[PDB]
Amino acid sequence: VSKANVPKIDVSPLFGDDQAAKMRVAQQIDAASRDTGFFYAVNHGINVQRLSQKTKEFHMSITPEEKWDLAIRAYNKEHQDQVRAGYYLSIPGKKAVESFCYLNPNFTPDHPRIQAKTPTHEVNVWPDETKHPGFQDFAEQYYWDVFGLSSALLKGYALALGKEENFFARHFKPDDTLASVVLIRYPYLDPYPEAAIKTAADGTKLSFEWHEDVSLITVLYQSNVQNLQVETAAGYQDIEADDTGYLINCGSYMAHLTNNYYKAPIHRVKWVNAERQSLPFFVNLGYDSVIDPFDPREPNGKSDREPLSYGDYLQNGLVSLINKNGQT
Ligand SMILES: CC(C)[C@@H](OC(=O)[C@H](CS)NC(=O)CCC[C@H](N)C(=O)O)C(=O)O
Ligand SMILES: [Fe+2]
Repeated sequence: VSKANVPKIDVSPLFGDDQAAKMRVAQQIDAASRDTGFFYAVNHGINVQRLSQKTKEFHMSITPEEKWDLAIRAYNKEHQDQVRAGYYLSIPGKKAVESFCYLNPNFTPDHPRIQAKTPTHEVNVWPDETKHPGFQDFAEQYYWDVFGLSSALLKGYALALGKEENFFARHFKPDDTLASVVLIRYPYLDPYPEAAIKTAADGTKLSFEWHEDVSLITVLYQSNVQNLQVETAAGYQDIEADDTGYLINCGSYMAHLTNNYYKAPIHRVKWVNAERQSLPFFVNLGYDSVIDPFDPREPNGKSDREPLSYGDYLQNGLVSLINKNGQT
């Protein structure tokens, strides 16, 4: 299997005020988005070793009792409000992966969207503080650290498409973003049950099948164990691991807005028998955010696609992904 072209881009100028330097970064983002659709953001400023250590401390100490008590509705019928946020249990002998998802920390009981019971907005659930000291505070601060990197990346994507730097970022706000963090644990298992291993049409053993992301962009930290593959014209190629950077790609909302100039790359997760972490941040806008679709390949920039509100896109996208590739 050939290695996919995944450039490392120094995104540090996107946090500053050197406009020329920002345009040179935007060009790199444009090139990577038009090629394989993936790049590693380096010089991003986030302490990813600490993220990995705090996540490991949580995954390895949470107990079965706590998992039921934090479980989403798919695993625990008592928790009807938990569609997105909470614990996603493994099923020994059948399903290896397990994870913990949380949303905007500003979705509190008094938030207007929580009061209106608007779909896709939920109040986060957390384990007991005495059992996981400092975890909630760490995780909430991580959300804001990765939100800040994502705002900087969105300035780069906007400039890359010929827009002003706040084109996307003006719709990505702390008070209403639907962005989520998922702390995924992929375990080492001896024996590794065959029921938890899927097989692609090309014979590749997988943990998660081909898909496009449900996001504007996806900002991912993963352990140093190679696992992702991206479909290109030359076939599926391996994305090398880099546990010092963030792997960035576009989701189908970006493909919609750009009339597929920046496609949402199709990718999948190979089966690897290794204890590792996959920690995505899905950059989602607000429920009512609507960006008018355009086409940077057309002289007048017009598109034959209709505006789609982010909330509608997200609710239906998450359900469709579960229908296609299974409840995680
Ligand atoms: C490919 C990486 C990102 C990861 O997959 C994933 O995270 C997969 C495919 S992108 N994503 C999802 O299942 C969507 C989770 C959405 C989250 N519950 C939310 O409510 O916002 C993996 O399996 O390692
Ligand atoms: Fe994905």
